Amino acid sequence: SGFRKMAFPSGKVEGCMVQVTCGTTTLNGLWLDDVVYCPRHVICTSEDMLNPNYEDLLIRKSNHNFLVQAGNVQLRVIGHSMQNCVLKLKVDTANPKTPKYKFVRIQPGQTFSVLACYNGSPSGVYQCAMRPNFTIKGSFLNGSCGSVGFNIDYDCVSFCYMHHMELPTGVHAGTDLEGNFYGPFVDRQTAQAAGTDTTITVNVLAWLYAAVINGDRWFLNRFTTTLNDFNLVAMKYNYEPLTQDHVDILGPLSAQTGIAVLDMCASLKELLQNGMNGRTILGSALLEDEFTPFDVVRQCSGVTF
Amino acid sequence: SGFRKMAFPSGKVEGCMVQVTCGTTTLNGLWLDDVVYCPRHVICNYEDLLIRKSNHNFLVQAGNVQLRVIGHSMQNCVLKLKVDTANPKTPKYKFVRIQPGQTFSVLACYNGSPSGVYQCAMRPNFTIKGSFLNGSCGSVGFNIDYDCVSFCYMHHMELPTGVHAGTDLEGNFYGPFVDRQTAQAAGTDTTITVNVLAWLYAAVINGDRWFLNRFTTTLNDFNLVAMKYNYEPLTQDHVDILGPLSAQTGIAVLDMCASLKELLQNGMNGRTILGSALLEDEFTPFDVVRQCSGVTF
Ligand SMILES: O=C(Cc1cccc(Cl)c1)Nc1cncc2ncccc12
Ligand SMILES: [Cl-]
Repeated sequence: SGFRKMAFPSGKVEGCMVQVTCGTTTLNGLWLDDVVYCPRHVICTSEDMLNPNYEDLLIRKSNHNFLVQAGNVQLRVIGHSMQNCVLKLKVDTANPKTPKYKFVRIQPGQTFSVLACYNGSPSGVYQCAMRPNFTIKGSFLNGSCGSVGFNIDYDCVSFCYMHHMELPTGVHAGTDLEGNFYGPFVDRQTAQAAGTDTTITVNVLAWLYAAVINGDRWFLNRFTTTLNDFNLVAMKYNYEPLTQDHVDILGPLSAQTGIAVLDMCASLKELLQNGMNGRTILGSALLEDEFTPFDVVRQCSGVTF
Repeated sequence: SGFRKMAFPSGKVEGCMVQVTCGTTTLNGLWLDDVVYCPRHVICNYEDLLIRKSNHNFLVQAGNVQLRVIGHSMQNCVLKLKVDTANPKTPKYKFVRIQPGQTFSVLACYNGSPSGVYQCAMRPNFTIKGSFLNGSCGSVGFNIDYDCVSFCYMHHMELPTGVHAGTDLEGNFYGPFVDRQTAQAAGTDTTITVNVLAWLYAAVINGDRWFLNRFTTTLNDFNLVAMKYNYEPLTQDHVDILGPLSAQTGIAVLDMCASLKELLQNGMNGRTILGSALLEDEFTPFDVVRQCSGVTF
């Protein structure tokens, strides 16, 4: 029993964290085999950030301008190349601690663990989700750029995020490990603002099924709804539209608890209308949207209480 | 910016997790040097049950390697299995006993394999609100101070309300619990006042000031009010401990106590603090300072 926001064990990722220095800028890099991946803005000054021409800044650099430090050991840079918004530093030593890994690009609503690092040293691990507006609500201070997001289903680490910047509202933006930004963001100090955020409906539904599995049913009702009527109501509370894919994805949790997806939708509609009335669901007074259907199946027991 | 429930990086602890099997029971063990520590209920008068076991009855597995048990002894509610191989991944460590209100990271394991890491606090009623399933026994709680791992908790059991109970690494239970199937219940819990205050300072640091007011209270008047909402008493030590956060924000501890009093008697009025509609008590003053400064390990 119990339901916590749980992160993946961070060991396989800790053994890949390095410090990258270029001039006066110091940030984090990910050392996999003989390559160190880091945000390309490490080559910029704060002045450059308004309208940087990365190709022009990079051509002026030599391998010995990039200082890479793995623990107390200096790695020698033997090559460099840019791929989208990520700099790839070829080093003379392969990381002996390189785990089995893949680079995966995630979709909004997907969750992942973040290993927050400063000066190539890990300080903490937390769980978070890619918001529908392509930002993440993280906990990052200056020097955290280059920190990575990942999942470790089975023994393979799936890297899905690298931290690049903080937006004026305090939310965070970054790229996949191929350097493509999530959202319409640029690694430029331009007027950039996160779009209006919405609640991840399929995740709230999954968390309501997790509550039923852990023994709580106070929020259920005798009503059902059509998918269209549910979406007309949900959009009014800034909830993401629920698609037939989401309904299909919630199938296993529906069969385990005996509550049809559109019946759980009717209960969600009622929660939005009435609030919680001094009650909590899984120790929370708000409807939680940072647990996917896959996370619920992984954390909860297979026997409904 | 940002304020998340953050756990310590778990790598140094992952390299110590092993699987311990005795008869039909399989649970987790902590392998430090040539000793494997695990709940003594794996042998299930524990000395009478233990005397009947031989070294070869305990099957210990570290990854895909079988460790040979060469000795065994009991210390309170923990079994210590002497093995023939020292763990090459043993980190710098200490066994520390924590106090209620203190927080720690839990590396949840099943079959000697780590599956997740989360942060939690020792409740005033000595239980923890964790997330564990069958097979999680032997999972450990820890803090990291510089490069040294301080092991503070080993999981033993789940109580009827879904909360968890366990021991320090010397086998002494936290709380009035015993390791056996009997009628045991967690006592009435209370809110960790010094932690709620620390989290209110974290909100001010992150730009949330709607709850601040011009008022201040005495420590005695604050405790008379707090006792009525099942909040732990606030001591002069707690006030002293909150000193650094008070100096950083410019809000005196008794000034923040007056804001907490208004929140208890009036609620949040449809508002949130750090994305929460409840007053959060699982961040210590040290956790707030560490996360709002970036200390590394
Ligand atoms: O935002 C930046 C650097 C930057 C500036 C302009 C554009 C780009 Cl792509 C990157 N660094 C930070 C990251 N996360 C969190 C922070 N918190 C405070 C200060 C700085 C932080
Ligand atoms: Cl995805």
